[PDB]
Amino acid sequence: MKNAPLTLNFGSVRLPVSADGLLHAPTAQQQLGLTQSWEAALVEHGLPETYRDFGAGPEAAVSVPDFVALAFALDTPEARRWQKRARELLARAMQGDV
Amino acid sequence: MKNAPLTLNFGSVRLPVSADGLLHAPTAQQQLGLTQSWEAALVEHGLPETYRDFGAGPEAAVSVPDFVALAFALDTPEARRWQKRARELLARAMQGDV
Repeated sequence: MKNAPLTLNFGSVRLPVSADGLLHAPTAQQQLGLTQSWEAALVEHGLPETYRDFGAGPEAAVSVPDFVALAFALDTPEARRWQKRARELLARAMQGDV
Repeated sequence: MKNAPLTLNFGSVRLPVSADGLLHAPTAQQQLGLTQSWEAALVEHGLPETYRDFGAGPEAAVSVPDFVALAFALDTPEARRWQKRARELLARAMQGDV
């Protein structure tokens, strides 16, 4: 699971992805500064239990909308980077995308 | 000031803009659901007093970064649309911009 066969390559960040575009939830947890269990996160935030085969058989999965809704539910340092990124994209889309 | 000579055309929304890319702060207030004075907003949120000629002589101005930092400082309905938009752009930039 360290040589994922599909990745969403966003910055220097490289998240593993299912053929239908769900993210590898472990990796999501690293990028959002969670240390709680994925079962705990799912319960706390009203997220669906989903799994996808990321090349290592089924593992927990999170949709991109939901990864985002979490980044803005958390207050970790890491989730704040994600949030700041969301704000910068809004700024750039308003300057003409440039 | 209803036929602004430069507009940032974002959605159906059309904000007036200075030659150096500042937004018309009145219009910013409408779009962010403020009814307080622009002097009050400037004080409350730690914004600079700026003015630009938007075709009607100098009027208060707000930078795009600052319009954004406010949309995420407010909790109005309108500022929430702006925020939701910031989240959608993050989602799309992660799906490849598509």
